[PDB]
Amino acid sequence: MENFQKVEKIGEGTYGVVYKARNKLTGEVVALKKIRTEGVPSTAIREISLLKELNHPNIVKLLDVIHTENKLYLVFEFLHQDLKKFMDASALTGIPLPLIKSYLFQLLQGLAFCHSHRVLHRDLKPQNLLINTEGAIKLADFGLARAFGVPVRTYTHEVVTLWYRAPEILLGCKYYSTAVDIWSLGCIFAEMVTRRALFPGDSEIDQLFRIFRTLGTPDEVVWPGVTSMPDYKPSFPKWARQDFSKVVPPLDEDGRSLLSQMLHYDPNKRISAKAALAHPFFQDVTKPVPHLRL
Ligand SMILES: Nc1nc(NC2CCCCC2)sc1C(=O)c1cccnc1
Repeated sequence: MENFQKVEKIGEGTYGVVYKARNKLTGEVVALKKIRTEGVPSTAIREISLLKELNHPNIVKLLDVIHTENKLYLVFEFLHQDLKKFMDASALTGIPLPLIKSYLFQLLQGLAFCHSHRVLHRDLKPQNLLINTEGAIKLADFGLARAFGVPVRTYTHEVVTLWYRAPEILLGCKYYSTAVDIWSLGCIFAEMVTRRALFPGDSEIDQLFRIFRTLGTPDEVVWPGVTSMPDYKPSFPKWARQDFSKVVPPLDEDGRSLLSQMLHYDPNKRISAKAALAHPFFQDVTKPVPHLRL
């Protein structure tokens, strides 16, 4: 804008573009996101003003919300790296387990807070998880799937990642619960551990089937109500479940146990962020500093 000097493009979302920018005045360096319209639905404009009050050490702070000229600009505190780039940078050696554990622990604290305040993230992915030199990791880019309804995509079109999407969303459940964020985090935890996306689907059905091939095609026994889901088809192939020992080696039993609870098919059986924080896997959690090359 006129009060911000754009340093560079931080990212191109399907719904908005993100810039690293300096407040010509406060001298502060921030992440500026301009959102796409007739005047942007006020229904969200009030929903956004809510996230502004949602402050926690593991949630990227929303500093300012500026509504003007058909554009909505979200001003966020700036962090230097995201988890996707960090994992790519650590692919050769892998992120040390104590750091993986610290990150998972902090993200769960962030979610327990969001969830206790009736706020769902809805689109957790490594790219939306920001880290700094002090060992913190923060939830970013929350709601963008509840504002502009269900539009086409984006200008020149960009492929949305389905890899972290919960099965109930893929099966057409219209009402997401806090459980979809736990699922996404479980997928991310597995990914930090194996250094490979857990369910790299390239279509909604391929995403769903990759989940079924690994966790077994769900049925009424493991997921009461699943065969009544909107997009469920009796014709889905029936795959047996694989052993977690094979899915996230060499993760220890404490980790595999927590992961299995984060990946339960039934949203109602899936562990809550709060309960996950009490899992034995975090008995020896610490806060290591990552090796960040900026
Ligand atoms: N606060 C913040 N800092 C960023 N720094 C970036 C991180 C990657 C490397 C360059 C600096 S991105 C970002 C976001 O709020 C954000 C993130 C994803 C999607 N939409 C918004």
